[PDB]
Amino acid sequence: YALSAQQLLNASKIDDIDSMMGFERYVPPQYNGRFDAKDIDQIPGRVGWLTNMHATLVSQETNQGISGVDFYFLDEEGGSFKSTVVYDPYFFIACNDESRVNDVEELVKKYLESCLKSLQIIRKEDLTMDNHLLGLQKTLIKLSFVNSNQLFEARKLLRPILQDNARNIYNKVDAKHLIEDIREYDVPYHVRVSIDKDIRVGKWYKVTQQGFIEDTRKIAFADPVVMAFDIETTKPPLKFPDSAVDQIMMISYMIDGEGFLITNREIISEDIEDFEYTPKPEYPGFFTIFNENDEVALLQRFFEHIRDVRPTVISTFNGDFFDWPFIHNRSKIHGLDMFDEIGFAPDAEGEYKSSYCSHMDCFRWVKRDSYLPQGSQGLKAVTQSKLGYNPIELDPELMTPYAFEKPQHLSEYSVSDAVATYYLYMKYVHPFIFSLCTIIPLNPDETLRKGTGTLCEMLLMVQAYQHNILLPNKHTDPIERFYDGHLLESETYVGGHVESLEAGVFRSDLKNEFKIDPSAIDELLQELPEALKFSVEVENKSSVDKVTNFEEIKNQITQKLLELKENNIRNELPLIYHVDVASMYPNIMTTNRLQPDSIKAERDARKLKWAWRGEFFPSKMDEYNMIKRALQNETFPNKNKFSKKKVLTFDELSYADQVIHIKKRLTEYSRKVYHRVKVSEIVEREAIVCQRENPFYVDTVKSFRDRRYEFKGLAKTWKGNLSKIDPSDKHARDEAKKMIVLYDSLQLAHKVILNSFYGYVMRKGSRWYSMEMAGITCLTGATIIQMARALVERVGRPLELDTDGIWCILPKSFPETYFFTLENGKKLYLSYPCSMLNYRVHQKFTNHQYQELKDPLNYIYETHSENTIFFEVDGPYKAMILPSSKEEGKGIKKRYAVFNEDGSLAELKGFELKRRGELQLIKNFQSDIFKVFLEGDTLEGCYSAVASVCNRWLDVLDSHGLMLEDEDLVSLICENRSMSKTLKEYEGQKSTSITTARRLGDFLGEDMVKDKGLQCKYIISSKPFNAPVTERAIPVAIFSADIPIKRSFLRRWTLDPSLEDLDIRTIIDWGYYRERLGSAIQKIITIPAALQGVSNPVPRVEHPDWLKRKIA
DNA sequence: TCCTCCCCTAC
DNA sequence: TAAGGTAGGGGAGGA
Ligand SMILES: Nc1ccn([C@H]2C[C@H](O)[C@@H](COP(=O)(O)OP(=O)(O)OP(=O)(O)O)O2)c(=O)n1
Ligand SMILES: [Ca+2]
Ligand SMILES: [Ca+2]
Ligand SMILES: [Ca+2]
Ligand SMILES: [Ca+2]
Ligand code: NA
Repeated sequence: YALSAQQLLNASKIDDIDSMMGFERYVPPQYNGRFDAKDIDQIPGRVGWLTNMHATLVSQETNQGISGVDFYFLDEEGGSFKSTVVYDPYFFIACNDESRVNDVEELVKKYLESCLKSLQIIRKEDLTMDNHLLGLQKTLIKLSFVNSNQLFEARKLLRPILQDNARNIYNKVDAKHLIEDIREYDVPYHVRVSIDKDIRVGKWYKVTQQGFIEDTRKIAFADPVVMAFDIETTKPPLKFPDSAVDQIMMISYMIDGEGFLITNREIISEDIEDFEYTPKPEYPGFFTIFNENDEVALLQRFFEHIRDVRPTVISTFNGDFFDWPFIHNRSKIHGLDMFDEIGFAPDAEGEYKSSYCSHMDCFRWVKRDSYLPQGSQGLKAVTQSKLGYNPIELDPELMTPYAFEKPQHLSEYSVSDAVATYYLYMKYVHPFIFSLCTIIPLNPDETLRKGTGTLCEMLLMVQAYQHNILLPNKHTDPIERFYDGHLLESETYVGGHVESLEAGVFRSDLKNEFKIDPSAIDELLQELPEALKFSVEVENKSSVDKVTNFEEIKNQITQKLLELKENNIRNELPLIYHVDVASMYPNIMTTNRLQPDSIKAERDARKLKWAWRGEFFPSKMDEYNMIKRALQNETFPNKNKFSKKKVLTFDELSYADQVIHIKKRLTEYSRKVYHRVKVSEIVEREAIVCQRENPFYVDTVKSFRDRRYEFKGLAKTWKGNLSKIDPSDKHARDEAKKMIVLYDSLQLAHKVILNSFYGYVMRKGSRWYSMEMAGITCLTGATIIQMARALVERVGRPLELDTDGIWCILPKSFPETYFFTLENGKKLYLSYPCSMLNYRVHQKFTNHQYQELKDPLNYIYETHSENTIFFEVDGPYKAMILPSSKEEGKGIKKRYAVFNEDGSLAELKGFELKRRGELQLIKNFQSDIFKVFLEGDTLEGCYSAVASVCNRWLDVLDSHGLMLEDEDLVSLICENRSMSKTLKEYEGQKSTSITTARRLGDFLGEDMVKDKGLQCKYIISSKPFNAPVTERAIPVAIFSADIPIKRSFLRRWTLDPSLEDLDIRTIIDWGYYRERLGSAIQKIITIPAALQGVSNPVPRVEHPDWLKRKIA
């Protein structure tokens, strides 16, 4: 009430912004006809490309706003407009008693009186309901409203009634007790409109008086006006900038391929000149300069320029977190209004959004969709990886000084950030997101930023809606859970399977010893015919009938196999192969028809197992019960500072908070008495997957899988292509290489979303929660990969295994690739080691119970066999190096290096080199070391070459760093560690990051550690002696402080007052670093060297005793 | 020697 | 207030 006044004032303000920027609210010509989408052209109205959409309140051309959505269009004529749909918000009440429905209808029609606009009886399929497969629907009351405000009040009015639900004791029930639950009450409005109306951003539409008519003719988006900007500010030495005090010394940016720079000459010592920055032909960048007087000349110039070009997309890089908020503040102090200026402002999440223009923050794409590791999510590494060139770097601390000192080069660097950001946006973020919008009921701002789980839920809501299925409410996690009287600390299911089986060096040129099992060779022979058939019909989708050389090929293989049976002990060059199941979990789901609503609790079939794993306290109910009364006797603080009541009973805390104390009180009691905090126990469990249920969920997974397989296909064609034709150099292909990066990126950017269909069943607030399904997917996978390993174990050596992949060696004698010939001359490709696995998967893991609706009207189901699980193969490779543990008998999982034959790095997994932070010495040393495994011409020769490098590095550290320039040394010895939260939120915890952060607070001021995500860069020191490692962490920033400053703290931290030497060398605990460098040499070189019968190739690093002992 | 925390990778 | 999952390496503390 009365707050519609607000939004209509605001909605109105937006309407003026939209008009300023070129979106006049357009209304289609009146027409009362019966148009056929066939004849769209005949119909009066405007054709536009939908580029955006937002919820707004609208004035009646009582007196309260009407809710609707503004849809932002670009038209075929290079213009823009916005059209508005209105649509009453709604949600449902569901009831226990089907019979008394009109009863409740009358109650609420009056009880809600004040806010209700309409009311109605509708029917939706509820999968929670018995025999809905026979056609039975749940009956609901559709509650509609004039605006979302009114809808919220209705919820407020039913809150009471709902909780209450959940006289003459010697005893026609009241209409209140029948209201069991409301439904679809938390669907965001604009989503509600996009789904029901079936409108998507990114699609073409003719706006007519009937509604939006999709023009399926138009292929290709329209070309919005894209601007990308990056700002540079003044920093203090060693500190973060402050919008409070510091100035925007420049603002570089691009607009449809044309650079601009805006300098603030109150900082820039000279009028900068127009210049060309063009990292590559594909990326031309000529800039124009707007040297401006002070801060505000630049600001206003910026805004004027936005207004001028009217951009629908403004892109940045972490602009939400830094760039925008800066600008905003510098705008206020200069007394400008940014909202009035260009119509941008922060939303409820502190993120900066406009109405007419999307703010595409590329960092969001990198974080979520790039599949890059966090250590490579900076604009430089992103640029290197995704753009293929080396961006300009500049030490942050020099950016201010160079403003005066070397201005033009500072300006050169700034345009680089923009060129990167702009072409990263246009080449990756733009197509991906906007295409994503064509299937997801979100606008670009949201399609870029929502969790992938949320992207999945949206898709599933469409699918459920269009099938007339009623949405389950969001799941809420339970307060506490028990197992055998024990309070469960945590519980889950056993995930994927991971094995480290062999360490060492493996090269296509160094023979390896094989111990083949003739038995296994037998089986492959007996299977061969049916397997070869499988490859043709299934893997390639043909018939053996059209096959020319099915028989030649069968013996080529057979000969080699037989040879291996007799000659089963051999010694030859290895084929270094990798096999990996394509979209494993999604295909396990779609194969077994796994979906949350198919898991029935005995009522009311495919039995599949999973493995539950609980982590519980050793204590029991009595001890649990005992602990509570003790806790009932205490006081706690009132969380809600909106009350003057400061002290709270235990029973007054939420059940939620209660359980926290109980846990932390019971954890200690457990410790003293039992005397462990957790017990873990694994229980095999079984579940029933009904095979006839509405497959709307699993169908959605299938649709999105197929969407990714295509990208995965042609990205294999261009990999396919490259290898032959364009590998002849000279060439500007190069282009083939550029296709692959772009497709593998698209297929990869789908990968996390796809696999989130699996994770979604486990997410908080999931509408489709099922732990059973998630467990079943994982146990099936574990079973499949262990079957594969067991086979390879017998015809080669598996080196490492993770969830759905095996790295292995096979003997060169093992049959590999062949081609089937057709009557048509076309050739079908076969990789026997792959297809040999796949035939076996399908023999054992096929779903023979898969059912489907052939006849919906007659409810007739047909049964058939489903299986879409396939290993695919890559390689063979030139080399794979695998680390080994320091602890005996244990290995290292999820770490290795693989090299192509052309000598390039195929894959680096897991190592510190790739990780964010870590000790830089180790990163560099690892960078150095791996390629050296490609040398020597014997095994021990290989370790020889690799040791030499080890020794140069040991030297540097034994040498106490005397060999190293000061600027180089300070780089190598740094360790960078990200604090995930803020220092304060760690209280009672000891870490090198904490200490460093602490000290970085005093040296520079608590303004340094205010925010989250602080990068603590530190060294270890010898002094104070004896002090635990977490105590000797020193902020590298000190050695850049002016001397008097460095003294006090060095003195303060070293805990020795006398000291007056300030060389970083005097400080460093070299014994620390020699040792961390030694552990790496051990795991990566010497200990793997051992396991292959090679004496310690780096004797300056001594074996572990246990490994010495094993020597004898 | 083991567990536990945290960050960040691998699936 | 919005929010996919589990398995693992390894540094560092302490039971
Ligand atoms: N971000 C990820 C990566 C993987 N997985 C789970 C589900 C995957 O199916 C399984 C296998 O990992 P892959 O990396 O092998 O994933 P796919 O098999 O799904 O991908 P590809 O088609 O590249 O083989 O692990 C996951 O849940 N989330
Ligand atoms: Ca920036
Ligand atoms: Ca896979
Ligand atoms: Ca894999
Ligand atoms: Ca671990
Ligand atoms: Na390692």
